[PDB]
Amino acid sequence: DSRWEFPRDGLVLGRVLGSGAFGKVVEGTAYGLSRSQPVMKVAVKMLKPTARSSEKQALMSELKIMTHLGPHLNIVNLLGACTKSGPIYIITEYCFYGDLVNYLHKNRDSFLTLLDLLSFTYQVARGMEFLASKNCVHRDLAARNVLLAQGKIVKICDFGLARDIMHDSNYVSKGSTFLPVKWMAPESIFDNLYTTLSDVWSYGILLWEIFSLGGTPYPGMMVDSTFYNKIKSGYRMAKPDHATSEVYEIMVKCWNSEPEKRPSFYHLSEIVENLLPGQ
Ligand SMILES: Cc1ccc(NC(=O)c2ccc(CN3CCN(C)CC3)cc2)cc1Nc1nccc(-c2cccnc2)n1
Repeated sequence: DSRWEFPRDGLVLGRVLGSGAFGKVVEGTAYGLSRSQPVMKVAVKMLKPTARSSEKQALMSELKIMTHLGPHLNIVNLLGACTKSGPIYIITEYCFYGDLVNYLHKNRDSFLTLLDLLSFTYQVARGMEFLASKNCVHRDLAARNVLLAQGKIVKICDFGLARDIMHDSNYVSKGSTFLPVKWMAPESIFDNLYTTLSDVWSYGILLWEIFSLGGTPYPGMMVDSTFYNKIKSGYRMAKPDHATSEVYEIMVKCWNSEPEKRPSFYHLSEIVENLLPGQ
């Protein structure tokens, strides 16, 4: 679709927001991208000189997925792309608060309120519901892949090539790659099965991050055969400090050993809605 093409001369590139071995996301300003706001801040994803054909394909593939998914309030939204006479650029909206983990850390003292945490929980479920409805499996759902926009609107994202998986402790080496094992369903780690149901397990881990104000899952527990054995044995985390007992129950239901026993994202949205004063 060429409806998304944006002239390169209308895009000003700024500071780096995220970077990996082969890709990066940078801050930007787009002129004429919008009739309403002719001077608009944006985020731009692009390859680095170090990248090869395999990565170029991946970026193009990512853009296709993005063009194909429709827009949703809770997914970072595509605004345009630069695909001619140059390296590909994917342009999205800019999220004022940045990633959720850093935001939560910055706000421990203010704690931002518990209702805010519940809203985040509700919004993520709605975004995931949207992705699931499109038969799209995320595979890396975590607070580090949740952005927060103005008005405290969560925006689910996937850094992808823009994440240094090799130097990030959250990702563990496996079969010539690194995986966020502490966030993955057992059937994913051990049986290479990825489904909307395995995303639900990650969502549970995400809720633990939210209600620990950005703590590390399985704190002090390194990833090894013992950790793997504990997970397979049905071991689950304790309740984080700021979680209520209903929020903890939700996490536990997301961590069921049997994927079919996990609630749907649509169901999760309704259960969380029942915890909110607002109807
Ligand atoms: C600029 C850009 C380009 C592409 C994307 N793409 C995605 O966020 C994304 C989300 C979901 C999918 C779906 N996909 C399904 C298949 N599985 C395996 C992967 C996920 C794909 C891409 C985001 C962005 N935006 C982005 N990315 C990282 C950080 C920021 C950012 C950072 C700070 C402040 N404001 C914005 N902004």
